Amino acid sequence: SIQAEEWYFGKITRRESERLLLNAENPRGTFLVRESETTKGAYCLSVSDFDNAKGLNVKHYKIRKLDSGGFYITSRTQFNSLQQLVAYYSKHADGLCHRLTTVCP
Ligand SMILES: O=P(O)(O)Oc1cccc2c1NCCC2
Repeated sequence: SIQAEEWYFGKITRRESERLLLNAENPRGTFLVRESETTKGAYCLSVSDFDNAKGLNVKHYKIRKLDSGGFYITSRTQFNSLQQLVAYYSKHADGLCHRLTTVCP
């Protein structure tokens, strides 16, 4: 159950996810997973980033779920579960702003 994962924040808004992540103590890749505000059946992975251009900022990626039972951000790289998707992105940045590092405090 995705609801038992400490990185799953359930039904919080995008603005609230930004408030939690825009903390100067958060290193790049600090993240959380929440329900999408407008897309029924999709989740959003919210991730903190940092560069000298923008400083501290937050990106949101849509995690799609297939009825066949697969989870993915890009259809070319799918996973059997949200847990496996999170594990994969903690090691590969691929197209994300940064690899996932720490669960949002
Ligand atoms: O849940 P939100 O606020 O991040 O709003 C969205 C609704 C649906 C999809 C997405 C949202 N924000 C941009 C990225 C994808």
